[PDB]
Amino acid sequence: KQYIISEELISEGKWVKLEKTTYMDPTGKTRTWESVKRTTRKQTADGVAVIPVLQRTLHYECIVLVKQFRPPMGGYCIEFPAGLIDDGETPEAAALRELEEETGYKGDIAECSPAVCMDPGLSNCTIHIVTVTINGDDAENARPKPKPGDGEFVEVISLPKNDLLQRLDALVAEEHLTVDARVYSYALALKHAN
Amino acid sequence: KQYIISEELISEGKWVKLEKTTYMDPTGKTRTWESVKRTTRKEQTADGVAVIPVLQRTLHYECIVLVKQFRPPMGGYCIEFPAGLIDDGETPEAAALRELEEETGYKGDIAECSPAVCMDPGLSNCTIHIVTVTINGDDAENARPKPKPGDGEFVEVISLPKNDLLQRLDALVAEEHLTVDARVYSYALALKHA
Ligand SMILES: CNc1ncccn1
Ligand SMILES: [Cl-]
Ligand SMILES: [Mg+2]
Ligand SMILES: [Mg+2]
Ligand SMILES: [Mg+2]
Ligand SMILES: [Mg+2]
Repeated sequence: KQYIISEELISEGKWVKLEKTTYMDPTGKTRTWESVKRTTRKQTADGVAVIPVLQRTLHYECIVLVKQFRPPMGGYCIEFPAGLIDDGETPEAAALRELEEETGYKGDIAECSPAVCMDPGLSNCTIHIVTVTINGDDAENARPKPKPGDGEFVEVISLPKNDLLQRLDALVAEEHLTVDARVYSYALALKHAN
Repeated sequence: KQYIISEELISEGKWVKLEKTTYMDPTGKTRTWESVKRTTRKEQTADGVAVIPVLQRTLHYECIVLVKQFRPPMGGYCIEFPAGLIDDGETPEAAALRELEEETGYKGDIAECSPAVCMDPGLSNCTIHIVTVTINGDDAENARPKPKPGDGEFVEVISLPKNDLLQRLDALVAEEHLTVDARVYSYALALKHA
């Protein structure tokens, strides 16, 4: 019933462009929308986010998170490890790669979502969410070696899964970080379960 | 260590603007970024709210209430938590309850309210509060509820058992061409992973 009529470029950077979308509303009336897209999509999705489940025996199961300065935010954010999927990379491989570069952990794929939207009232950005377990007891994850890209500077934060939401709230109150919305959602559902 | 040096307006619509962001990296080097912001954000603590609406009824499994809308930036229909921007001088809780009733017809009761969390912090500064709300589906007010949506709003309500959220979302992805929001998918995965 609704669909896109045309997309007018307003402005195009190296990474991000702004368009004005014309669309047919369900009443038969033409309407416009200001839309953001990345200029880098190729790929099933722009990116991947990894839910990394750090499993070490006789320890609480942890969820591995990253903290970075996010220039659009103008401060530091706590997020699942993530990046853009390389041209002709699979989502699963972007996930393991990004997870390694950002945290140094070597993990195994548990499952992989379809492409899901990040902020669909604003942008077309999508990601695959990739659940990955990390055998914290293998020698390769003993002193995990984070190999960041150029211009990435990432702190690694492992929080117990069974207390994640309370832990995140503690971090925000005590540290002025912003928690990612997907991370916060995950944490909520851990509490809302059962 | 890192911080914003300056912010240069590249392009401004009625709703979104693109900015060139200059910042100090942790080595001491000046770098730039292409940042998106909304033009609508006054003194609200976040741009918007997303509502996690738990529909509770005697001798029913709990249901998560979701909305399906056409999203111009995506060129298609998306399944998402009920959500809208926070009006000037409105609290996140009021906005959450208002949007939920507007988009679904349900009158909920506040349960909890997150801090401001970031939507896509590598791309935008956009933030929401995620507001958890319980819906007493035994109250007569919530029996045959009508969405009273705004101008340009055309929303379908979809209620899914919390206990089978992830598969029910998958079954919808398999049946039509549509995208699940990443916050919704994160929540559904954590329900599974608990
Ligand atoms: C974020 N873009 C937007 N918002 C409202 C109406 C039109 N475009
Ligand atoms: Cl798992
Ligand atoms: Mg990254
Ligand atoms: Mg990286
Ligand atoms: Mg809305
Ligand atoms: Mg609305």
